[PDB]
Amino acid sequence: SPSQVRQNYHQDAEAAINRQINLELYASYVYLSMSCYFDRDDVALKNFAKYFLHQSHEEREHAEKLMKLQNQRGGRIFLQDIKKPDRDDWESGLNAMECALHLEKSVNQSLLELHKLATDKNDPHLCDFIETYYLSEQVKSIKELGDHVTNLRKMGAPEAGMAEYLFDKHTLGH
Amino acid sequence: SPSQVRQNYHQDAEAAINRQINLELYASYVYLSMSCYFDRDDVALKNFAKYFLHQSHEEREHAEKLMKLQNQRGGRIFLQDIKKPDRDDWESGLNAMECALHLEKSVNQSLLELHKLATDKNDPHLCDFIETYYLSEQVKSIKELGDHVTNLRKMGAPEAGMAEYLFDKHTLGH
Amino acid sequence: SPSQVRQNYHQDAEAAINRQINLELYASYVYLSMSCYFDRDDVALKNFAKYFLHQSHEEREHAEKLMKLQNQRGGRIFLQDIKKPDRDDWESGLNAMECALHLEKSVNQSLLELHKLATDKNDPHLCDFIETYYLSEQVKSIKELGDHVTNLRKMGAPEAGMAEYLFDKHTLGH
Amino acid sequence: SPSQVRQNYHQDAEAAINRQINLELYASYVYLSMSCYFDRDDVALKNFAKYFLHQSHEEREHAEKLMKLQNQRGGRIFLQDIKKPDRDDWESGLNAMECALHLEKSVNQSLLELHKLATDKNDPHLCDFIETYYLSEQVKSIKELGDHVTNLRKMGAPEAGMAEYLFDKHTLGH
Amino acid sequence: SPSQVRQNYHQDAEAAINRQINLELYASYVYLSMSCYFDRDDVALKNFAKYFLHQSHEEREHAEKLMKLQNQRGGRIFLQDIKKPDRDDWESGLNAMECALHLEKSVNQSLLELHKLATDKNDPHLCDFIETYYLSEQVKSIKELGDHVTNLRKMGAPEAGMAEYLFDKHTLGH
Amino acid sequence: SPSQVRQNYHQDAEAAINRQINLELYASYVYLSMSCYFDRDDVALKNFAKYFLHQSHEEREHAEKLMKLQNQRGGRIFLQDIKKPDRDDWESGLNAMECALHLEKSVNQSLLELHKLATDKNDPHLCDFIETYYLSEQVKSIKELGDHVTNLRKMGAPEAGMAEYLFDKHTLGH
Ligand SMILES: [Fe+3]
Ligand SMILES: [Fe+3]
Repeated sequence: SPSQVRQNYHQDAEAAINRQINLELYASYVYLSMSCYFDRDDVALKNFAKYFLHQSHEEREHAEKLMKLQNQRGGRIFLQDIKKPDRDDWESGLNAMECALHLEKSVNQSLLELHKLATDKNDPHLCDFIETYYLSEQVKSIKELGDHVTNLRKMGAPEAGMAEYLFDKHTLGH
Repeated sequence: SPSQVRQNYHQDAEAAINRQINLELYASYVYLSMSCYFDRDDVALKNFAKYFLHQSHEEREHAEKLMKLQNQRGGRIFLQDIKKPDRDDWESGLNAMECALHLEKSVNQSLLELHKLATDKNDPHLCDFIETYYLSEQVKSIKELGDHVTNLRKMGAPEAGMAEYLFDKHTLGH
Repeated sequence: SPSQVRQNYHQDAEAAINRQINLELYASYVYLSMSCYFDRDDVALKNFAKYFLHQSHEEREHAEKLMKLQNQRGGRIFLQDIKKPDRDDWESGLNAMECALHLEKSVNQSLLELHKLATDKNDPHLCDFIETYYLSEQVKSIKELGDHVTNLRKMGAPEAGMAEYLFDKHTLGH
Repeated sequence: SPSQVRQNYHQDAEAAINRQINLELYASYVYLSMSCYFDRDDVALKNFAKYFLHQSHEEREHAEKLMKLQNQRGGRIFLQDIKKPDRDDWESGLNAMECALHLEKSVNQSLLELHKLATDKNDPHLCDFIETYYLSEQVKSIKELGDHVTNLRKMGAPEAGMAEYLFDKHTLGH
Repeated sequence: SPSQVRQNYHQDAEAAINRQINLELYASYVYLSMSCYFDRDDVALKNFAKYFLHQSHEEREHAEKLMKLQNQRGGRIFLQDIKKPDRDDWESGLNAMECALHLEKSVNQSLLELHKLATDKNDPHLCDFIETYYLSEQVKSIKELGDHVTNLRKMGAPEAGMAEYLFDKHTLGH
Repeated sequence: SPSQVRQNYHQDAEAAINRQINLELYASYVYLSMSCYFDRDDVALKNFAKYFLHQSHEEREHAEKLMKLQNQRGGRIFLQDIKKPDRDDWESGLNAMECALHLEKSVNQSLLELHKLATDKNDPHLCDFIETYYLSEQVKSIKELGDHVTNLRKMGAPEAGMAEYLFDKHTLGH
């Protein structure tokens, strides 16, 4: 008994969207963990905390958009446990940005695998949806984090103690 | 003697666009028939009539956009008879929404076949055009009609006489 | 079992309105064909295309108003195939205007026959409706097209190559 | 080595806040599941979906405020897996509201246990924080859901098919 | 040692972008040459000069966007000599428009080859980027130039001495 | 057969303007190369990239003004290959500013040679044109770059890793 709206939507695509939803929610939770770390008294980097909180909310919005897609196409959302982040302590501004870069590239890889699946199942609506709302956004986010990692490294973070402070004010404070 | 503008535009694609134009015009005419039915004195559901008239005008706009595409790419528009709708009497609000759902899925299937052809002929401009302006719009329309059918069925239409009346006011009147 | 609203509405009038609806929809489709022709790359007369697209939408509005009339008076709308226009290629600006003039006079003749029928069946509401919304509009459209044909002919269209270009800009561009 | 800011903040309170954070995030995820269910084509109750999405975002805000508290008082946030909701299918508007009521009372009970702990450890700042931002908000939410359950039951939900439809429009649409 | 941001970006794609950059810069330089020609005292067609100067600046913007893409994806921009246009004297308004049409179709062909390469290397971000910002823009530009060539030819350019003058004022002056 | 407008315009001056046009276009291309380098992920200095992109567009404007001059005076523009910049990698903020300083002084020297030629051929309009729009602009640009080089050197660039970062924000970000 398929959904009345369902058309040219393979079960593999439905399953892969459900996995992507979980990954985006996981990414949101990792960013929330990072945001919390920079709000600690012994870290105290507000704009780092604000940056990662913004990323957290963006990743949640990405998850909710996939949920909308799933229902649009007549698929059924099956939620799974959102696993806790790998770390509680993210060590430094630089380390968190490096971990964020690793995370975004892992999310991007999953989306490329999802696109590949959509192309293989001749699902052009899903292909377009991924292209329009996800792939371009990932490339921009990966580039931005790459830029942030570069600058922090050059400034001498984390050993140079004014590096992450001034980066917080100049880059992330504007 | 090809058009001066023509480039990477297969004759099969040109022919398939001409068929799509006819189908969109047909869809416009079906919706106009529905709109007329709900303006009858013995049916008298104004917001149903307004809904389907809006759909009629949207389907015409879709046809005219395909005509623009055809001329853009150097193809030549060949018009065919717009066949009369299958029915004059659409029975009920629910039945019309169900018939509209069937129609939109038939239009969507044709667009997916058109996309498939464009992919096979390595015509990425045409692929993108279909993706951007048609596929996303169909999925939204199919979902919307699916929602409308669900609600009307649940409310008890058409046997429950206040179902289509209140649906006209609450869903289609806002 | 006549409609509850039906009064002094002969079956011949009902049938003749249904024929007029089809003719107005046909006229809309002819004008759309013309509009498409002037959007071709090898014709490229934008204001000609805009003019005939406007006429197309006006003829559709005329058809929808007749549909409203039919339902107002308790008649039942029976739709027929909208036949394809006689031509795909309309040759020139002048030729299209001449064909448009022929079309409008054919539509006007049908309306005069419809009025005659309404007078014969002592249907003054229908008479007035045709007089108010159709006959005056046709006479104006016929005169306008007559004017356009005259000017284009005088300017030397279609052989004089700047005739239709400058007519597009001066008459139809304002 | 306690935090420099830490004062009159027991380790049991720190641990209990971390548990409350997880519960609020869980509650957010349950509400997101509900919101998704009412966006299904075969359920199609938009204002139910909007209601529960709002609740989801509120519960997340509650979690983030506890995280702020934890860092304010010098405690350390330890995140745990956000467990998947008990259900994917929430059956009906009424059932979801009943499940939401059960959830909010479970969250409220945890907060009362958290307050009890704060009182036992003579932590008046934490007591006040829970009183100010949580207890009053829970009582209001529990009352609101109680009201919603009552109305839906009285209207005849879920068997009366117009009950949840009209409740969606009148109560949740305003 | 690949770029930190680089992901699913083939070396062939990187090389092909660098070639496209050069071609867009070349196209900018051809249009600048045309613009200069119509600013000559013995040609003196200001709106032709303004038209081609606008095209020149658009082609430069296209080149700079490809440069942004290259850096976004972690590729490295390698610039080459921007070759001088084939001509200094562009003869006439019509001839320049015909040469512009030839140029745009050559640029479009290169972009289609670039898309083909991106599809072959399963690079959907690059595919989408080309589709979104380039292919649609080329088709529009090719159509526009096709229209301009048609009108000028019909008006009798370049032999009819008022053709290019009036085309400058009516088409390119508005 | 000289141009109808040509008066007191030596062929040597005409030739020297054509060379200056090429040099200004070359300078534009060098600055574009620099701008691209600072948009790299492993360099990531946005205001450096914006600075040099602004310089690129200014040098193009200078070239187009010389083209206008050439046509004003009845000379004929003969375009040559715009040679690729000497480097792809500009190493550092400081190095690029030093290379920019060298470039501007080379452009200025060419303009002084062009002025000398104009004085020798008793061409006061050309002398004034160079004086008004070029010489004053070069001196200002050379001074500005001199200032930038000084500050960066003093701050400890490129070895001091916060030098180019903070210079990007304070000097080039305002
Ligand atoms: Fe009501
Ligand atoms: Fe500073």
